[PDB]
Amino acid sequence: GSKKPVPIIYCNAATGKCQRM
Amino acid sequence: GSKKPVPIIYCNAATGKCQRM
Repeated sequence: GSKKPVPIIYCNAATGKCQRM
Repeated sequence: GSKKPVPIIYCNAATGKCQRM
């Protein structure tokens, strides 16, 4: 537990996109 | 069964973002 701004995120396997919004 | 360009997507509950890459 260090950072939890948004419960919903979009981080898929090693791809060109990974994080939350 | 109509369109499946990317196996990975990022569509969360009713939010300001939903789709695939």
